[PDB]
Amino acid sequence: SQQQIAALSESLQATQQQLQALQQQCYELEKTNRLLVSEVMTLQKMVKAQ
Amino acid sequence: SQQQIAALSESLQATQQQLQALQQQCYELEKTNRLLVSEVMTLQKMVKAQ
Amino acid sequence: SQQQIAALSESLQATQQQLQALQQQCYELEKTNRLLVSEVMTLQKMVKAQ
Repeated sequence: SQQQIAALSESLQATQQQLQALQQQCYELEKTNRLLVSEVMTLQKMVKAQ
Repeated sequence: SQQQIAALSESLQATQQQLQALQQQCYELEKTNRLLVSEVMTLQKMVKAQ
Repeated sequence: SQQQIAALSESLQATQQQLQALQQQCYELEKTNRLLVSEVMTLQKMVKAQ
């Protein structure tokens, strides 16, 4: 029926929006991981200087 | 009709559950990264202050 | 209608495929995280012994 189709269509829409937000979280994680690489390397350099 | 819609509804319920697990996984990585950033910045300060 | 049903089925399958992609991305982000955790632990020891 139309009511069943709309309910599934809305539930799928809610899921698809949650997945786009997760995709963004992943990108942000990739970013933080890179910044940490950099700060860890900085720390490594400084420990090595003494 | 209904039984196809039911099938898809049930399939979506599975995808939505996997999606919750992934959200939780990313939350745990975000937490870890907060801890690492805090640590690394403190340790940098410590080494510099020697 | 059957066309609405087929359209939802395709949409669901697309969402599921993307979710799988994200899952595998998250597996790589976890591995990187693990590396960083190890490296930071190592530095933490050293700095404490400085």
